[PDB]
Amino acid sequence: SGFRKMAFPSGKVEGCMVQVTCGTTTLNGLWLDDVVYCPRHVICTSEDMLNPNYEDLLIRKSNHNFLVQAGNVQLRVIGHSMQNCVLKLKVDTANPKTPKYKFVRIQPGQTFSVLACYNGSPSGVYQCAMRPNFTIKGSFLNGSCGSVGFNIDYDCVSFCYMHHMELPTGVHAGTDLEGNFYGPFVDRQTAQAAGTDTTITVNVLAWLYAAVINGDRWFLNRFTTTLNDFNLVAMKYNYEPLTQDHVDILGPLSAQTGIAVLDMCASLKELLQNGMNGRTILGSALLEDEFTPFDVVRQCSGVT
Amino acid sequence: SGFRKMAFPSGKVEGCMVQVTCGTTTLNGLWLDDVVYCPRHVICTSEDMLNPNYEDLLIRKSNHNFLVQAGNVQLRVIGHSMQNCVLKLKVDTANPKTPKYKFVRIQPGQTFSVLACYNGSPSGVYQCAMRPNFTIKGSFLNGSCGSVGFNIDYDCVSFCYMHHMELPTGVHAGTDLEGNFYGPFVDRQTAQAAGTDTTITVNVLAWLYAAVINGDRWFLNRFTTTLNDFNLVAMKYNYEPLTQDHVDILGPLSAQTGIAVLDMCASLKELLQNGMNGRTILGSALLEDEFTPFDVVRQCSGVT
Ligand SMILES: O=C(Nc1cccnc1)N(CCN1CCOCC1)c1cccc(Cl)c1
Ligand SMILES: O=C(Nc1cccnc1)N(CCN1CCOCC1)c1cccc(Cl)c1
Repeated sequence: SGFRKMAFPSGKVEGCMVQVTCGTTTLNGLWLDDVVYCPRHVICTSEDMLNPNYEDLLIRKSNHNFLVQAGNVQLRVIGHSMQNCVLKLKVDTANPKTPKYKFVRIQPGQTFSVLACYNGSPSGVYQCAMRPNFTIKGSFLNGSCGSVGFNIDYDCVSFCYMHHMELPTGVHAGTDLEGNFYGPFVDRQTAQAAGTDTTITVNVLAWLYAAVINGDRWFLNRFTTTLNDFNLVAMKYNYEPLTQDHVDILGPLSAQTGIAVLDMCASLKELLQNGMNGRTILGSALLEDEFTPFDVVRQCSGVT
Repeated sequence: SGFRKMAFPSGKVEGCMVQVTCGTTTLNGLWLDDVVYCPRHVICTSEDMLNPNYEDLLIRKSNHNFLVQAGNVQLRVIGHSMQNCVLKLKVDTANPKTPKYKFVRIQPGQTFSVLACYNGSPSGVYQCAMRPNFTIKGSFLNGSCGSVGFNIDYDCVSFCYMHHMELPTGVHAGTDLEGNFYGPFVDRQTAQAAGTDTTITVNVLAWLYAAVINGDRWFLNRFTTTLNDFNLVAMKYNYEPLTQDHVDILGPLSAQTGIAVLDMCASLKELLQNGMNGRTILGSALLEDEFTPFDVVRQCSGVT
């Protein structure tokens, strides 16, 4: 019992973190096999960020200009290339701690753990979600760029995020491990405003199922609704529309609890319309949307 | 920017987790040097939990009855002893992944990370606080016993908690690594009700300072208060009394923000008396108390 915002164990990713320095700029890199992945803005100074021509800036850099340090030992850079917004630094030594891994591009609404790092050293681990506006609400300071987001399936780490930027509104933007930004963001110090941060409806429902499994049941009501009726309410409250694909993914949670998905939608509809009335659900006074249906089943069943 | 419930990187602790089985009972153990630490109730069956005489149950156990497996390899048990509510299993091999470590007994209000495990395998990591009633609000299922709580200071892991029990109310109880329970709990399947779960005032203030550092400032008011006046309000709302020791510990946060501790107390007093009025602070609709002043400085400065 109990339900917590749980991150994956970070050990497998900690063994991959390195420090990358180019000139006066230092950030984090991810060392997998004989390649170190890092944000391409490591080649810039704060002044270059205004309107950088990365191809032109990169022409002035050689392998020996990229200083890669794993722990306290220096890695030898034997090649460098730019792929989208990341640099790939080929080193002469395969990371002996390279776990089984994949690079995945996640969809909005999906969750992942972040290992925040500074100077190639881990500071902490927390759970995030890719927002519907393609930002993440993280905890990152200057020097945290290159910190990664990931999921783990038994022994395989699926890397999904690399931190690049903080928007003037305090939310974060980054790329997948192929260097493509999530959303419309560009690696430039320019006016980039995020779109509507809508609530991830399917995740809120999964969290309401987690609440019922853990004894928090006050919000269950005598009502039901339809997808179309529920969606009229969801639009009004800036919630993502619920689809039959979302209902299907909630199937195992519905089966475990005996609460039909549309009945849970009617509970959610009343919570949106009436509020919490000073009450809490799983220690929260707001509807939590950064737990996927898979996260709920995983935590509630004890998957290792 | 951004402020998250952040756990320590768990790698150093993941290298210590082992599976301990005695008869039909399997739980987690912590392997440090040549000793495996685990809850003494590994020697019981669910039926024995009603009123166990651990010294008597232990007489029927020999070294070969404790099955210790680290990953997929078996450890040889060459000694066993009981210290309070934990068993210490001496093995013939020192854990090669033993980090620098200490065993500490924490005070209520202090926070720590938990590496939830099942069958000696890590499932996830989350941040907890030792509540003022000596329970923790964790996320633990059957099989999670022996999972540990810890803090890290650069390269030294300070272990502070070992999970033993879930109370009928869904909150958790456990011991320090010397096997002494936090609070009045006993390792028995008996009526054990937790006391008042009061709010950790000094932590709420530290979190309000984190909110100001991150731009959430709507709650700052034109008022001040005194320790005695603030404490009259804190008693009414089941908050822990604030002492001059708490004010002193908030000194660095007060200096960084220029907001006097007693002025922040007056903001907190108005928040307690008036509520949030449907507003949020650092993405929360309630006053968060599981961040210490040290956690705030650490996260806000990027300590690795
Ligand atoms: O957002 C950033 N950093 C940051 C700070 C807080 C939290 N998360 C990230 N930067 C700063 C990068 N510069 C490069 C030159 O040396 C100095 C650092 C940034 C600014 C604009 C576009 C991009 Cl892609 C990145
Ligand atoms: O609380 C417990 N487990 C648990 C479950 C969910 C979350 N956290 C912990 N147990 C069960 C232990 N028994 C021992 C025999 O084999 C079967 C398991 C327990 C019950 C009473 C006193 C103590 Cl110390 C422990």
